[PDB]
Amino acid sequence: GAVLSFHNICYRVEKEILSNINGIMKPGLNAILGPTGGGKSSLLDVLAARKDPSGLSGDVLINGAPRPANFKCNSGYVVQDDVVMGTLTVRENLQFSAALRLATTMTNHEKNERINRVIQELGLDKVADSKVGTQFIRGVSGGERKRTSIGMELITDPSILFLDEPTTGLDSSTANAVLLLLKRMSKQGRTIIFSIHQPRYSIFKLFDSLTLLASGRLMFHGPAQEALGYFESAGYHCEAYNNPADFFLDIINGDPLIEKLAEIYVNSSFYKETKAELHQLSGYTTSFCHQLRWVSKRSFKNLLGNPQASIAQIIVTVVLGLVIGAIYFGLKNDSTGIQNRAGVLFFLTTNQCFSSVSAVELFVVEKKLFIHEYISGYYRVSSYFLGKLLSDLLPMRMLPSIIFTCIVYFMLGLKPKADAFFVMMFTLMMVAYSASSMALAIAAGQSVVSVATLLMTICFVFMMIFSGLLVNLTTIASWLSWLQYFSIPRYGFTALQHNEFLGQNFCPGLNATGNNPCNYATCTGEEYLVKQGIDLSPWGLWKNHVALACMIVIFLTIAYLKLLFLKKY
Amino acid sequence: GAVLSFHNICYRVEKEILSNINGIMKPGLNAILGPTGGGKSSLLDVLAARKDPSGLSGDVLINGAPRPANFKCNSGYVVQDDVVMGTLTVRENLQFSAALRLATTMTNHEKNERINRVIQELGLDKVADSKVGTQFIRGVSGGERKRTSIGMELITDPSILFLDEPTTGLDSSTANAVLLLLKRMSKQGRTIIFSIHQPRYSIFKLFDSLTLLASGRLMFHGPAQEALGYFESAGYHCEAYNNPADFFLDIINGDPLIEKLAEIYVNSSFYKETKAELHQLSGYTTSFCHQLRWVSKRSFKNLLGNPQASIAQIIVTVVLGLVIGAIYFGLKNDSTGIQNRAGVLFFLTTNQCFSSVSAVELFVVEKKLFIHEYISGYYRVSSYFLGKLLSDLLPMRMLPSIIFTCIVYFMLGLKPKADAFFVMMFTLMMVAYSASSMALAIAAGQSVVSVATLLMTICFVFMMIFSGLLVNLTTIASWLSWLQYFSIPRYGFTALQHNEFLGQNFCPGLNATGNNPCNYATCTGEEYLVKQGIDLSPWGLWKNHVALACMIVIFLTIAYLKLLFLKKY
Ligand SMILES: COc1cc2c(cc1OC)CN(CCc1ccc(NC(=O)c3cc(OC)c(OC)cc3NC(=O)c3cnc4ccccc4c3)cc1)CC2
Ligand SMILES: Nc1ncnc2c1ncn2[C@@H]1O[C@H](COP(=O)(O)OP(=O)(O)OP(=O)(O)O)[C@@H](O)[C@H]1O
Ligand SMILES: Nc1ncnc2c1ncn2[C@@H]1O[C@H](COP(=O)(O)OP(=O)(O)OP(=O)(O)O)[C@@H](O)[C@H]1O
Ligand SMILES: CC(C)CCC[C@@H](C)[C@H]1CC[C@H]2[C@@H]3CC=C4C[C@@H](O)CC[C@]4(C)[C@H]3CC[C@]12C
Ligand SMILES: CC(C)CCC[C@@H](C)[C@H]1CC[C@H]2[C@@H]3CC=C4C[C@@H](O)CC[C@]4(C)[C@H]3CC[C@]12C
Repeated sequence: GAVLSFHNICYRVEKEILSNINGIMKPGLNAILGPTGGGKSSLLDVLAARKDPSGLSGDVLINGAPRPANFKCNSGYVVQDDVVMGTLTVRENLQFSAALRLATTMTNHEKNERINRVIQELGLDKVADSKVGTQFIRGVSGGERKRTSIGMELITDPSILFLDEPTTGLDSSTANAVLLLLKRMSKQGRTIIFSIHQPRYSIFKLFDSLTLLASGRLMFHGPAQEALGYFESAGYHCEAYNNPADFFLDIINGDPLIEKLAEIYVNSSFYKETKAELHQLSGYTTSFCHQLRWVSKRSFKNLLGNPQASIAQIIVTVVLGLVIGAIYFGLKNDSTGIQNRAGVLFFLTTNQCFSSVSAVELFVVEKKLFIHEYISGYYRVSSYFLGKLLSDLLPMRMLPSIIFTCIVYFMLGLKPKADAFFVMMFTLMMVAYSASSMALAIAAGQSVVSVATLLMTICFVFMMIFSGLLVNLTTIASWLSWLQYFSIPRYGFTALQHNEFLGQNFCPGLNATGNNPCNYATCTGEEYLVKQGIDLSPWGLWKNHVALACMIVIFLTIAYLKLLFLKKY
Repeated sequence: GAVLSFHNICYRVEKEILSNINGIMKPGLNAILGPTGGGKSSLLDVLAARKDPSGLSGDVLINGAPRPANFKCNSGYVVQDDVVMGTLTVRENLQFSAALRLATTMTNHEKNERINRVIQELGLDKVADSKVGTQFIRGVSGGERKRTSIGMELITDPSILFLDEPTTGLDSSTANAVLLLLKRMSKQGRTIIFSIHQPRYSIFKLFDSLTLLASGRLMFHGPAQEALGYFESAGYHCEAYNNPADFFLDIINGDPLIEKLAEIYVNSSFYKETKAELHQLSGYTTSFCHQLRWVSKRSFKNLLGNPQASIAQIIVTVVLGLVIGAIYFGLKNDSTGIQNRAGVLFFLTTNQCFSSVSAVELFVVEKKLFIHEYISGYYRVSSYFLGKLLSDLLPMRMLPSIIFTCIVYFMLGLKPKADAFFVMMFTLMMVAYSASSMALAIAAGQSVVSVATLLMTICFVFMMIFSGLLVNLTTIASWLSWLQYFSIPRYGFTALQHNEFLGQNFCPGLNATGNNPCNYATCTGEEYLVKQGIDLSPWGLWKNHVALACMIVIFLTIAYLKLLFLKKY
């Protein structure tokens, strides 16, 4: 089997969370234990290479050789809080893990067989076709979600398996079942390493090695059955009916003292034996397209499975379209035509911009999962980015524009030509994409959403002021005019105006015989446009669209760089 | 001491969470134990009268007499999740509790002495002058927050003290310290009643009575020390090094069975003895002004202590004011004057309306605390409502209007008279108050905020469309025009227009010699107003303000009725 032998570890983050730690984790159900403040999860990550190598200051050595570069890929790790996708079926999650982790050369049949074997081992065949739990509804119980995570890691038939708090939040019976399962797995020769919180003695009866850590020091390392003898030799005695694990924790808590216990251990025989043994010992798979395909499939399944956001979006869009069609129904080429036309176009543009502050949740929600799967070697960050965009951002931002136009354009009696119709659709879509892209660039690489939302709203108000309606941009001062070139709504609104007002007459019965509209009348659309600053040449419309495209590219690239320079360790 | 003797309890919510429960809770450290699904907190609330009496179907009797009407006031209850105010100092929270609970007749000196005694008993004198923990920063540790809650309840020197999960989320040492404190309190003759989750044997060694509940049935009731003997007599045996509490939970879990255990208990000697004993036994302070003063003081201290919301509000308001002053600087009486003036007024109005969707959090956040203190008899709901409004809603909604006007009115070159200036200020304030009041009426009596926020935004968009700028209300159809009378921004915007445009000329160099402005020019403000539907008489402005006031009153009354008919039990 595998023999993971740490030695003289010291990790500096210059607070030193772990001071001096040596041991050997032979095959079996090895364990790590101690108070919450003690560096147990930290040590676990150190052994699994999930922590920045800079602070590390010791020699980790497996089976007599230094850790291979591909270690994380050939050794599983199970996070504390399950990251499985509730909106998917158990077998679907295992299938995703199998498809990306296992080699491409293998056939789909072999991978399906392996998945069946794993489900059989973990006893999940009952729920192999059930939802894993949206947490709005729970297709499976907590224990089965945990077993599913363990299965995802087990797909590649790992030799070394790390776990963090495998029994936390579970009921006593569920925890016992999980740990008995781990004991069965270890009997096969698989080295299991894990951390726990105040285990029961039925659980503690099953261990093969113990590692007790407090304030970053090694109180004990050796066979669990003999830990009680060691402490009793130290003088501390355990009354019956008291769980020995709690007894160790009491001894640590003093119910300073901790350094005294460390000194005792260094004087111990176990330490000498372990040190002698240590000195004796010292003596991507897949292509880009495949990753993109699979992550996009998973994202779309989640998108469908969670109907709240999508369905609410479509319904609100339709209702707004119908209401606006009723209110602005039958626009007239009279004194009030200009007001209503500009108003509706402004409203549509702002609705597209302000309805995209819900894109912050795209990457904020799935930060932990992305980090875990990137470290574990599932996929690159490029494939995650493009697949997630192509599955979530593209369709649900393209739809509202189509709904709005199809509903309003004919109820409102806007221009009857088709070239104008599709320009309206394209312009609204580009506004939505650019706004959502900006939201991504602002929200990417963040775990808190509120700050991002506030920032987006503030930015959008300051953009809205510089839209043509409220301010008459020709009037703004020169030292402030240049900010108008940073506004998405300005480009969209200007394009829509240039599409609609051109070739419209708003002075009925002028008769042009006196030929005097007083020069204060705004009797034509061209005149209104030039008075608002717009350009009547065909270049104006297309330059607005061009600017929107450039903003899209800029913001998406920023988001990618923010993900690629995120702290993943 | 006190002797709380329940008997033949049965509670129906017609799922019957509690089936049949009898016992006697003599003075000391009585306890309630069992699985999470078991009705332990439910039984606790039943005994403390925190549950609707309708479902209850048994006789609760204290010291031989039925529960007095003023029981909740003379018996403390400690909620699971601490409700203390982080933004206050420990002694301040205890002072608030002392001021409202203790009688008015007492002097302040006596109440201060009592507070000092309580702090001395609980050993909080060290942190008597420290912040209780915003959870952005923690002035005190979790154990001290818990001790503070217990002190708030202890102020009135209660005879009967109920607790719920006093050790959940605490560390082992902290939990032991808390329970040892409770043991010290009980040694003085105070009946303590509480519920716990998987206690340690060091804790379990301290009890005086035990009540084991599973699936709403009484597995055991008697001395804790003898529970192990009872179960061993039943046949189930406990291996050493196993916590007896976990042993009982295992027996319940089967590691149906539960009904079998209930049958055993009914056959037991303890049940017969308890039944015989039971049959033998059966054989506002303060004035309104005081409550208002104290709750308002606490609310203002919290408002100051948490600077995020307030300071961000002021800063954003100032920045917007300066930006708008720069952009619209020097309004001119030319063709573009009308556009810019209407735009800025519309923007200010909408900013006041849309910045008030942050008032939903006023009562949403503090629902649990309000319910707890109302049941416990601290204050009426009227005083809470008025004090909370008078402390939070009034000043922070009045300030932005003043900032906006003082900043913009002179940079923009609006009307130079003062009567107009103060009308602008008053109108903006009333808009803010009415909008916040509507948000309260929508959010009061809710624990989820997101739905309220979405509703508020939707309402405000539909209000905005019917503002005069985008739609030319004179044009809307008759069967839809009547909705314009439900819009706050319409009233505010109309009032501002009527204040500004009156007596303004927007056609420079007309010379009035030809006297022909083409009738399409809008050469005067009065003409613009009449074309938009407004009335030039003085009544229009004041009727808009009147409507806003009526909306304020309506919505506030609705909020009060929603709080007064909330489910507090
Ligand atoms: C610290 O400082 C501040 C903090 C906060 C606020 C204000 C502050 O300081 C002031 C107010 N927060 C409100 C959060 C929020 C989010 C989304 C919306 N929903 C739309 O905004 C909208 C949606 C449309 O369709 C869905 C639409 O279609 C036409 C037009 C829309 N909005 C406008 O037109 C408009 C105009 N002015 C505004 C001024 C301030 C805030 C929002 C404004 C919105 C509204 C409010 C919360 C925190
Ligand atoms: N990246 C980091 N930066 C600063 N301090 C850290 C970092 N990682 C760990 N620490 C410190 O190391 C100590 C050990 O924390 P540890 O990881 O053991 O938490 P834990 O509660 O034991 O984990 P678990 O959630 O499994 O119980 C903590 O006091 C923590 O402040
Ligand atoms: N108001 C209510 N309406 C419907 N069911 C209720 C209500 N109150 C309690 N119950 C039911 O009673 C059962 C007992 O819940 P209980 O109050 O014991 O929760 P608990 O987890 O034991 O409390 P704690 O948070 O202290 O652990 C639950 O199954 C719950 O569904
Ligand atoms: C880092 C962030 C702010 C990106 C900001 C990029 C903005 C300011 C840039 C991106 C592309 C740019 C546009 C590219 C093309 C043209 C056509 C030209 O004849 C007028 C300016 C105009 C319309 C530019 C305005 C400024 C612009 C929109
Ligand atoms: C229950 C909720 C919706 C409260 C809604 C109340 C609204 C619709 C009511 C409250 C007071 C009312 C106003 C009372 C007085 C006047 C003066 C009158 O010459 C024109 C109508 C006008 C301006 C009313 C319009 C409708 C109004 C604003």
